[PDB]
Amino acid sequence: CPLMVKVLDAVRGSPAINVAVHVFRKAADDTWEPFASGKTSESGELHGLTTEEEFVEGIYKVEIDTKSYWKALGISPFHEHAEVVFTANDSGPRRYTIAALLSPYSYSTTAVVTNP
Amino acid sequence: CPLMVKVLDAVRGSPAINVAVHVFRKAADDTWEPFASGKTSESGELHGLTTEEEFVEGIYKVEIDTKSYWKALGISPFHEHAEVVFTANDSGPRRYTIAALLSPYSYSTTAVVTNP
Amino acid sequence: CPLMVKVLDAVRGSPAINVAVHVFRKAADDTWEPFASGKTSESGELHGLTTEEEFVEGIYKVEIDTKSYWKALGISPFHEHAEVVFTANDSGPRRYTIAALLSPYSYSTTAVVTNP
Amino acid sequence: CPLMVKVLDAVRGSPAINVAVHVFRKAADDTWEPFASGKTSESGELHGLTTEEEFVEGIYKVEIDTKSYWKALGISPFHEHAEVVFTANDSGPRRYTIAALLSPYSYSTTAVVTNP
Ligand SMILES: O=C(O)C(F)(F)C(F)(F)C(F)(F)C(F)(F)C(F)(F)C(F)(F)C(F)(F)F
Ligand SMILES: O=C(O)C(F)(F)C(F)(F)C(F)(F)C(F)(F)C(F)(F)C(F)(F)C(F)(F)F
Ligand code: NA
Ligand code: NA
Repeated sequence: CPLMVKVLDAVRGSPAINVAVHVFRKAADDTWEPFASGKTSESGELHGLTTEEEFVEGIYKVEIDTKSYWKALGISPFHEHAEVVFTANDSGPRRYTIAALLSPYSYSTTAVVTNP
Repeated sequence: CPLMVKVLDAVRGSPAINVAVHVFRKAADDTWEPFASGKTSESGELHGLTTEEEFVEGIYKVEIDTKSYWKALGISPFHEHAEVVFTANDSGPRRYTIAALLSPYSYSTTAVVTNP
Repeated sequence: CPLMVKVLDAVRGSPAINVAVHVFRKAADDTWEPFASGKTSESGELHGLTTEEEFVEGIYKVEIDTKSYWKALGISPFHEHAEVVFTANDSGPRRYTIAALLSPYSYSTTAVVTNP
Repeated sequence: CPLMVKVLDAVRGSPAINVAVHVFRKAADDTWEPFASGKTSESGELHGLTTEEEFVEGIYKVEIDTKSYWKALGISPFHEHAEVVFTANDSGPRRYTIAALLSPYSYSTTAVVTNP
């Protein structure tokens, strides 16, 4: 998969299920164009966002809707969302896993980048 | 001091010094309007961004220029920048500290919200 | 798998490969008895540490040999190891994933606990 | 102050107050000998653990009693405690800050090592 997102919940010790994720790509005019979106599964994973053909070079923003997640669980969190902004595929195609660990007042994120 | 930003470096075990930080406030048309900015000090801290009178309820974005930080140290980084997006809420404690811990492919951020 | 360990490298944006992991279990006399050990694979994962029969209730310590990992890469890190100490299976069998994200002067760890 | 410990709470967005912290030094027979201890203050900090004269090179372990902390707040935690194990090295900067960020199923820790 060229782009996968994985989200965990640090309060419950579980995957973070039904988290909305929106991906944007910076356009020539420097605006953020919608690129792909989806929801995490029961495993906390979101697959199928894009394809090798469509996932060209660019600056991408992965927005994880953490506030919506916490509020659906009846919790008032600090952040609106968790963002991950990065240049992709600038040395040719790579596979990216963007992982996030959520708490009500904190988040951590990391990337795993592999060459197929 | 209603808003302070603190940035640490997980590779060197040090404050992250001379990191550019930009704060934006979300406007009525949903655009991000410049609000305050500065560079972290030799302690990794950025004080004096705003005043109680200026820092009204609303949605704010703190952008930390991590890419330039890593490049000035000769290190190849993943992210363009780190973002922290949150709502200021008068009901909650009145001082906000936004802390971030930087690594080349990862960052962690937390909020410490307290009262005097 | 009743117990799995997954380790990532925040400097490289990769799995942390060939990381030694030692698991101990607290004995009746309050000493730490060796329980299982192994090394992470090319995916950063360590499977096969134990079995459902052997992984009884107890207090377990998962020691991840982070210093040995960094030193093998020619880096002088801060910590000797990363530890994770927890009571397991006290409400019946669970499956535990212990994840760690490594930097030279920092680490983060989380647990995912599921009921089979 | 050669050694300071700071503890934050990622659920409440606050310092972690009145957390017990024990520091041990590794002895010649590889056992852990009590070295210093205290409880974090209303700022989440524990100062005054040791002096320059007492804090010689060696391996130290900082145990943070996270389980009792979460229980006093009515929250079910995963870990027995959090540990930070490191070597003090006279070559490196002379002040050590050990920071930890707590969630029920996760913790992050970093070291900030600086000179006056
Ligand atoms: O030095 C401080 O006063 C501090 F703000 F507490 C801190 F040490 F920076 C910290 F916030 F604890 C921290 F180290 F940055 C952290 F542990 F919280 C972190 F690294 F986990 C995260 F990234 F969340 F800030
Ligand atoms: O299980 C996975 O494959 C995973 F979710 F991707 C993960 F490796 F666990 C992870 F999310 F990356 C993570 F490592 F657990 C993390 F994000 F939580 C972390 F790396 F930040 C921390 F340090 F917490 F482990
Ligand atoms: Na290129
Ligand atoms: Na029981």
